[PDB]
Amino acid sequence: QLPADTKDAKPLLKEMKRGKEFHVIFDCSHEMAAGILKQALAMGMMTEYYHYIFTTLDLFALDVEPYRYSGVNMTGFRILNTENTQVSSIIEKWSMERLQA
Amino acid sequence: QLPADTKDAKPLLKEMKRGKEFHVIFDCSHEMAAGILKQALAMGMMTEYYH
Repeated sequence: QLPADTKDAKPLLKEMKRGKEFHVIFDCSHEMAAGILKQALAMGMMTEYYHYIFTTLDLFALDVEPYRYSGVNMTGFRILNTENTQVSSIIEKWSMERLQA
Repeated sequence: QLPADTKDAKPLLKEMKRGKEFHVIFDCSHEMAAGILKQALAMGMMTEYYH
């Protein structure tokens, strides 16, 4: 379990490195899924050994630039049908409604 | 040798990961020593194996 009060998972991820746990299933929101990976990159846990399955359906909204060349095995689902031209046109119109954010 | 023109050592560090080279002696300045480590953290080479 992630810690309740703080948002620093260094005491959790150090117990996961020491116990040799290379296969992790995170049950988080995507606001906290980006928070663990910056605390898993500050530790030595973004290697080619680790596999991360994420329960959330908003993995596609992560800004994964630094984890892209590491060779990490991030996996997850997506229900948002971003392949259709008609569906992708509505999402482009959604970005033209959130200018002040 | 680090690349001359660019300051992106991704084609160098990928050949060092693939060749299993865990013991590296950098001959750099400290302005470029900080530049390699951000390009060694973007790859999976800041582990407990590397010296």
